[PDB]
Amino acid sequence: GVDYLADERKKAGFDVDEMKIVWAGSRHDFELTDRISKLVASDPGFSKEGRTMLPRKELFKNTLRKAAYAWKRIIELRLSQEEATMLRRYVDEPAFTDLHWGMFIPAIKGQGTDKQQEKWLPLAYKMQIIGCYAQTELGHGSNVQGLETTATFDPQTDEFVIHSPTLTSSKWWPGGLGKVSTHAVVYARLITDGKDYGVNGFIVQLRSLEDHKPLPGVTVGDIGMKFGNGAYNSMDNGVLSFDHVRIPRDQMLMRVSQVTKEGKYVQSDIPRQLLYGTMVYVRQSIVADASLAMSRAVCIATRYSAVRRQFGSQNGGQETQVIDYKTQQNRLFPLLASAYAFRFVGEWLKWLYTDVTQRLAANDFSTLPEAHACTAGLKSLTTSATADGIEECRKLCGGHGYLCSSGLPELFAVYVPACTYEGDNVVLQLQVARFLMKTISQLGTGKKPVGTVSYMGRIEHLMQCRSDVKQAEDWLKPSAVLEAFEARSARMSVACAKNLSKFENQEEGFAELAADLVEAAVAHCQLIVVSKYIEKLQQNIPGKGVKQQLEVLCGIYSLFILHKHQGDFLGTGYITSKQGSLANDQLRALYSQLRPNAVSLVDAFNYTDHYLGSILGRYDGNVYPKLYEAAWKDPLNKSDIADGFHEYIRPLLKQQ
Amino acid sequence: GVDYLADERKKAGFDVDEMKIVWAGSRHDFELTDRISKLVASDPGFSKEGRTMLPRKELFKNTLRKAAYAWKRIIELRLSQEEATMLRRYVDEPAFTDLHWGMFIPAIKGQGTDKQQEKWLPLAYKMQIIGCYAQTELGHGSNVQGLETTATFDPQTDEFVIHSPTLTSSKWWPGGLGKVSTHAVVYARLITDGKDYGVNGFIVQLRSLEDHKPLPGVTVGDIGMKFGNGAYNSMDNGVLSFDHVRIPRDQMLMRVSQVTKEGKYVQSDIPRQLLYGTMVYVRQSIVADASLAMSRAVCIATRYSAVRRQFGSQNGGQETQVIDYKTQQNRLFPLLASAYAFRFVGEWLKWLYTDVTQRLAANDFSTLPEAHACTAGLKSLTTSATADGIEECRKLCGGHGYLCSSGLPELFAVYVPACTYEGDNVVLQLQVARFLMKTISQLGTGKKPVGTVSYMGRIEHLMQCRSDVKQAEDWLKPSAVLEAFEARSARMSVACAKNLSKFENQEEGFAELAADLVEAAVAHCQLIVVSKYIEKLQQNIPGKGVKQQLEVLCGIYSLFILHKHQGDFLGTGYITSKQGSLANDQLRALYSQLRPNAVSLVDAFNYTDHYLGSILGRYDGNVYPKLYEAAWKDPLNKSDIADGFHEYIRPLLK
Ligand SMILES: Cc1cc2nc3c(=O)[nH]c(=O)nc-3n(C[C@H](O)[C@H](O)[C@H](O)COP(=O)(O)OP(=O)(O)OC[C@H]3O[C@@H](n4cnc5c(N)ncnc54)[C@H](O)[C@@H]3O)c2cc1C
Ligand SMILES: Cc1cc2nc3c(=O)[nH]c(=O)nc-3n(C[C@H](O)[C@H](O)[C@H](O)COP(=O)(O)OP(=O)(O)OC[C@H]3O[C@@H](n4cnc5c(N)ncnc54)[C@H](O)[C@@H]3O)c2cc1C
Repeated sequence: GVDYLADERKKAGFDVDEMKIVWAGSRHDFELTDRISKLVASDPGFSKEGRTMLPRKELFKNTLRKAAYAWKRIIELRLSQEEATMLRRYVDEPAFTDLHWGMFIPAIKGQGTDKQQEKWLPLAYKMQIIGCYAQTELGHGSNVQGLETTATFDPQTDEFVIHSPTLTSSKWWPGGLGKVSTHAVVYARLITDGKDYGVNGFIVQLRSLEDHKPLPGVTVGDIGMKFGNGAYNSMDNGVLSFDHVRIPRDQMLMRVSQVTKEGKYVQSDIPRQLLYGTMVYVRQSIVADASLAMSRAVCIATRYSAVRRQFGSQNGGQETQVIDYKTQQNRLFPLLASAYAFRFVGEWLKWLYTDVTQRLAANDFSTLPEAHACTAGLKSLTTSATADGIEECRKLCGGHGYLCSSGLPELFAVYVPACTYEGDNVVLQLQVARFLMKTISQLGTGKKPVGTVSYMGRIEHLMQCRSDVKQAEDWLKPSAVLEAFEARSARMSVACAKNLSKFENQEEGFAELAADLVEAAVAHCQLIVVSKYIEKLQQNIPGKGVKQQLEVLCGIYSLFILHKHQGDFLGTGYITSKQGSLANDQLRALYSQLRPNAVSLVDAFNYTDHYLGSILGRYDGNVYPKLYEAAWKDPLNKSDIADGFHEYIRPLLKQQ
Repeated sequence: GVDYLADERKKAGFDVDEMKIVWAGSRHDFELTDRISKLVASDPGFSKEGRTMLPRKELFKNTLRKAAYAWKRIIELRLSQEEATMLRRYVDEPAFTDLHWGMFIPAIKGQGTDKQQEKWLPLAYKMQIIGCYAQTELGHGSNVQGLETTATFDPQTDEFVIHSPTLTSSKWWPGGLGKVSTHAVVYARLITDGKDYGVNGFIVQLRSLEDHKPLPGVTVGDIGMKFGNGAYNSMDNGVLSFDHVRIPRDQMLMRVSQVTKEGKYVQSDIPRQLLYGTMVYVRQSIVADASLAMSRAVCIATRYSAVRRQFGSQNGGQETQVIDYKTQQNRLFPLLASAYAFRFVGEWLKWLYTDVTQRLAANDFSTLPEAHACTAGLKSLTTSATADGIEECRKLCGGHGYLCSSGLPELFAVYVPACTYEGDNVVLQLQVARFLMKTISQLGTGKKPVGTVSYMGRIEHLMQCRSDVKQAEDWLKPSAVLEAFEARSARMSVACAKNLSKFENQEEGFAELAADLVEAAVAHCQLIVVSKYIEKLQQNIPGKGVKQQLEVLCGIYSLFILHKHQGDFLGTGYITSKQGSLANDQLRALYSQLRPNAVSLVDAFNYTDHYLGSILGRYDGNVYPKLYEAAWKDPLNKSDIADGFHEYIRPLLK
């Protein structure tokens, strides 16, 4: 087996082994990714062969099998929980285990009392119970405060009654609930003392532990097929309705709020703000996965673009690899750039998480709004860019990209729910907006802004500066780009606050000015990404030519963005046409330098073929023969005559 | 029997029946769509229940049966060609019949001598053969001049020998090829008399008519599974490979090029320019289909946005329909304006086809390079926007949009190939760019330009003019928007062209400025759309409030694009910030007007629930109970214990 990309690899002008380390985040991280990776990859029992053609029932049985087998490797190899996270990542199949570890345990941890965690967590850690997280209902997803499921305390019996008063209050979506889960944390409105104390979490057992039949009064099942072959279809997303299901009182999560023997709401010390610590963690984790999906898609389109030649024969010559084209470059390299950018904004959130929970331990709350907005904005930004980027990578692969065996169709189907869970992307950006608008109106009060909105403390200036770019290369110097993003955002937010303040009723004004508020929120998020990329570049970072390439990636991301939203900077006045053109010319230059390195830079993600499952992105570039061999395995190819043909088509050929 | 959307219907400020007419295109068009669609929709044999969950063997079987049942009704009802195309559209199921009618017949027709169309077309017209169109190879899609499949004439035997020299010469993608077609038009390099004469089409029998087994030399099958549940997996896209298959001399389509007994090449002396069939008609068709897909998505998402409520309870009241939100509006309404806009260009394209086939049949080839780019650029534009709006429409439906049974996942998976077949979108827009660059660099002559580039007969003016919008409503006036877009296109092209003349060789320069060129191409295309819209509004349009509703959508479309590409209006100097904002304020106002009509505007597409196959988009707005009943039909709900459980999960628990 030759490496048909050995020539593209040679052309690299940096140390891939160190790039690997940068992508991974640390030597520890890389060591762990690499060993768990290859260990998932070279094990018969984790094969994805055939997965896309299974009917839902065998797909699902097959998920269960892999789910069990993986648990068994976690045990037999004494992997830590960190390691087990990795192991499941590389198995690469949505399944209940994702929610049990991913949401059910974190909910108990964050919201159960000391006692509650002692009781429920050992069970969940050994999977003597399997739990999911039931919040969304038919009729409520984003608006959590409006859920209809009720939990009504019963003083006569020391139980809550969980009830679904209506069809639409039915739970709908929660993964692992359809078929697998034995228990759920069920969010419902607490009704006690004939008053509504709002939404809380209840640990409700859904099925008998002996035979897995649903308990009395509980109705549970799966909701239906979702988008794509395989994808989330291996996940049992559930509908769940309750008919006065009775639960003991100490099954309410009582960390923050509790209910006495007699009813009556009570509140502990231990601040409800403690929970904002878990926002940051989850959002971080989701931004991390954005860099993961973007990197997988970019890795396939890139390798495919180096191998795919089309046009540009010159006399008898080989045709031009499509990656040599500047239009292929203009759609592809910003996505590459984005994977490294979102990778780094990912690390910066790791830090932001440590900072917030350092402050949470001093009962320091001055930093929380900013932390919340910063994470909402970043989750939104990165999950759109990524969803849009994977469709773009498919398109960049031309017709072959439409084939399941290319890897991109699944990767898009699986990825896209990111845009709606743990916050609708657009709904999160109106939150970002409100906070910027808030941050602007507190200036009058003399309240000086911090973290990621510390730039808004310098508006007088940002309102009136002009870029001073004289040559394309100046767009390379960080202070030029950073200021350019700061100005844009300040100006856009200012323009919103001015526009907004003409409304007597502020709620009216948020409604009417929503589209622009979002446009402002986007600009701010973009600024966070760029400014963190620049911050990253001031770290050391070993390995020959590594930093240098990462600078190239920086420029591309921020200048791609600058061109896309070019009106934003020309509006306000911050840059002139010539200057916009100079940025355009420098992005063009940057594409030409990235070119030799694209394949090496996606080689840096260190993915196996098993994990990638793309014939178009095979490491060795042996694409076409693989696609040919692959077609000869579709069900239709079992014979030269399709079932149906003699019955329906033959008669008509001859007429009958 | 209750319509949850009546309160929205009653808010209409226009005659829906007459908007229906407009959408369809004429009372004749309308009476025809309406009768054939109810026909399909109300016939159990065209049901789509359960499709999406079928394994592939069974989905294919069921395709073959629908196809045959379709042919049986076309015949029993004495349907014409136009009605038959209609019927096949409302069956809503990609199938071989679509290449046979859509590409095999029109290629013979187009590229064959009269003598040849006389022996083949009757055969294909009664479906006594089943043809597909085999151009694309593993290694060559866009680049038709580099297909590797060869066609060597054997003088010693009066035959061409069609051969697949290499694995990557394998024919790959043609639908109807993989299992059903008995013949193909196979495109191959003509090797004759020792010289290579480029691509040509050859009628080749793929399979024994008596028993359907492949003929000696031929290798065919399906290529595998494609994006999305159902969608195109009901189509057998093929791979076909040849070991020197033999074929009579009269199976080369000998209309434009001929080959004589003794070998050797003669040309008909009948201008290969006649192939507007090959372009304007087909691209016309893809553009029409873009409006068709955009309108389905926008229809599901408008209805769903008027049913779904979330937030906005003030004192324990009802939550706000999401359709009242400015962000929903700004994501949804330009999509709705686009369907109407792309619908109207599509009309204008019929005109162009009739104008071009009048001219071609006559003696005038001059209008032709314009007709070519114009249509290329529109295929590109409308398909890109449509594939985007469909994904955007799914996002508009929130979590519920992720379910197959919202209708949207399929609609996206089956539409999106449009961006790649008959011309890759960016490749197509690189061609508009050449034509524009050509149109400039020719101006210094004398011979002023025409059609969709006559605006470049006035570059001098548009190189210097500047907007005089003094308030928001000014952007309503047709002259301001047109001039806004002509100024924009003219400037971008001039800038590209100026930038390019700086190169020693034009090819290197073209390679290098490619993104700026495409960017300029898209601008030229937006102008076309916008200006055909304006012209549409010069027409008699009957019915109360129809024309105003259309004016509103027209503004929406132009100003949404205006805001999105505001850099291009601002940077060239055309407008000032204030004017820019004024454009943004007017767009708001427009959303607010469109609001009460949004649901009636999509009612005017007149789609049945059967066609639309979306619970979220049900005419009657009864969404949630219907989702809930759908869930129970999934095979996982066939019992309470999943297969898998006791074998794998029970021991893990205990
Ligand atoms: C694959 C998948 C897995 C999931 N798994 C789980 C799970 O395990 N547990 C669980 O509890 N849930 C789960 N969910 C539910 C999910 O977490 C989200 O809560 C759900 O997708 C929220 O979407 P929605 O339908 O309510 O969007 P909506 O909020 O109803 O939004 C609908 C549309 O209206 C717009 N809109 C809504 N509000 C506003 C506003 N105020 N202003 C402007 N526009 C607005 C939105 O932008 C969107 O366009 C899952 C969902 C999916 C898709
Ligand atoms: C569903 C489907 C059905 C099809 N059915 C048929 C059929 O029935 N019959 C048939 O003959 N064919 C068929 N095809 C083939 C199809 O019509 C196209 O011709 C083919 O998909 C063209 O794309 P490609 O794969 O050649 O992309 P390529 O041209 O290889 O492009 C790959 C990438 O390279 C880029 N690129 C290529 N050239 C340039 C350039 N010069 N400048 C800048 N960028 C460039 C493209 O933009 C794209 O990003 C079908 C394809 C699909 C997806």
